[PDB]
Order: sequence, then C-alpha cells, then structure tokens
Amino acid sequence: NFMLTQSHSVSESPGKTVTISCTRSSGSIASNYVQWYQQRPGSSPTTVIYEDNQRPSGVPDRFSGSIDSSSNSASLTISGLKTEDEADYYCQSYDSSNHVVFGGGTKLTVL
Amino acid sequence: NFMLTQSHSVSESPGKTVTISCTRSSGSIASNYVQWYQQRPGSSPTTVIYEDNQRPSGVPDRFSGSIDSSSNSASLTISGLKTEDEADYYCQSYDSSNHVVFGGGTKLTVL
Amino acid sequence: NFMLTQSHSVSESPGKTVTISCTRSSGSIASNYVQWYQQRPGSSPTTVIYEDNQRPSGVPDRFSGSIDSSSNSASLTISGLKTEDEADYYCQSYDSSNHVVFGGGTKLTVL
Repeated sequence: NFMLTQSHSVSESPGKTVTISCTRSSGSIASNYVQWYQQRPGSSPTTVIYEDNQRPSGVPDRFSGSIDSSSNSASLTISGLKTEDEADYYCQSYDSSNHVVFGGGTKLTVL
Repeated sequence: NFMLTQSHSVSESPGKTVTISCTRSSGSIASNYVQWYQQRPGSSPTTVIYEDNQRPSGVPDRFSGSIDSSSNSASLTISGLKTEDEADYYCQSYDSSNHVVFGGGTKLTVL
Repeated sequence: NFMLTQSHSVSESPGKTVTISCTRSSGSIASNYVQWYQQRPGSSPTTVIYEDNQRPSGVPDRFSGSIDSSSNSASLTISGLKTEDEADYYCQSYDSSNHVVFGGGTKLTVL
C-alpha cells in the first residue's frame, strides 16, 4: 500500500563511499523491516542487508544498513568501493498486510 | 533473472483467514504463470495453485490464488485455517528463458 | 499424472562420489525436461541442474545431471563431495499439459 523511492543511478570511484537512499511514501519506513539486495550483471539477486542493518554471512562489513528517521528512508552505504560492487541495488519491505514492496532499484556504477 | 519475495513468517488461529504475498522484483508478474507449493515439515513440495489461480483436483477450495498487476504481486489465500495447513509456502514463476524461479518462502504456523 | 520416485536418503564422505536417482513411474523420463533443486536447511529450493544437464551459472561443475535410458530415471551426481553439499535434493519435471511434478526428495548426508 506504499511506494519505496530510490535513486535511479549512482556513480563513484573505487575506494570511495557511496550511500543509496530508499524513501517510503507513506507510513514510517521504520514500521517494517527493510532488506537490501544486490544484483550483479547477468546474475540473480543476493541479500546484502536484511532487517534494516543485519549482514548475511559472507557479505563484507563494507556494506552497512541504516534507517534515517529524519527523511523517512532506509539507506545502503558502501565503504571502500570496489569494482565488483557494480550492480543494481533494490530495497524491499512490507506493509501491515504483509505485502511485499520493492523500490525501483538503483544502478551503482564504479568509475 | 528477477527474484520473488514473499510475506514474512505468519501466525494465526484455526478457522481464521490468512494471505501470503509474493512480489516480483522486476519484469511484469503477468508475463508468466505463478505457482504455489505447500511444504509441510520433512515433506516434499506439493501444488496448491498453478497457472495463477487453478486448484489441482484434491486441493480444497479453502486455497485461492490471485494476481495483482498494479502491485506486480501474487497472493495465496487460505480460508478456514486448519492445523494441517502448517507448512512453508513458496510461490514460483518463470523467466524469459522459461527457467524456474522460486520465492524465498513463507513460514505459516497454525497456533 | 506420473510421479517421480527418488533414492532413499544417502550418506557419503567428503571428496567421494554420490549419485541420486529419480525414476518416472509411467512414461519416458525423457518426454519432459528434468530439473534438480538443492534445498539446504531452512532455505528455499535452488536450481543446480535444469533441462536434464544444464548448470545455472554459479553452480560448481561438481554437479552434473544425466538421463539413464537403461533405467528410465534422471541422475544427479556430485563428485568431490563437500560438507556444504549436505541438503535435500529434489527432481522435478512436467506432464503433457506442462503441469509440475516434484519427486519425493533425497536427504544427502556428508559424514
């Protein structure tokens, strides 16, 4: 029953810090758990962040999730940007009826 | 190469009504049929709904499938919850090449 | 329609070679593609083999499928077994009207 608005695309140079936003149109973005998925070209999506900021085993501590009460959005921050980090990133959450909503995705480019 | 993400674990009482959702990350949900499988503890996946809303002979009409293109999701409704209904539910569909794609699953426990 | 009969749970040591069988009750096991899914504990089914012997990118060449015309059954072989290969394996195919048929699954135990 709501939308999750992300950034269309983000570019950045290796070694730097990137932060992708995911804004919820209605209701507190903190009402339901926010997951983040990475989708490398020609590969299926994998979970990089779940439950707002928990990291599945394997995923380097370079990925970190946070929720910004200030602007009603979730955010994915990548530190020490690497070339393999290039891919599409999707945020996802639920509404009170347990429906699944995906953001439109954010293609991150490593220059 | 998309993903199917379903509702988070659900708990409810017998005789009650529940709905498990499954949203497609990208591409149109109505591009390919959506199937639902019930997987009871230590058992193999069996079909409760195929071709979006068809119940195979044997599956009671307590299970109902529907598709919502505006949300790009699919839904399984179980009315008249019984304890034997306790299982993991998985939605599934096909991609461009006709290869199978499974959702992460939804744990349903009948109180 | 037809049912798929899989091998009784199997256990083998690391580095050795296991072969799981999937037999079709009636009809040719080759009349329709056979797929194999790996389902690790608490996870959803993931493809290791599709279209009888094709491997999804990402899946190790340690997994290989085949169709044994001498026994009318599909075969899933895993060479150089790994501890992380422990899980349930399921074979699946279709019927005349392209309806999904799951095998009963085989528990693989790496000692």
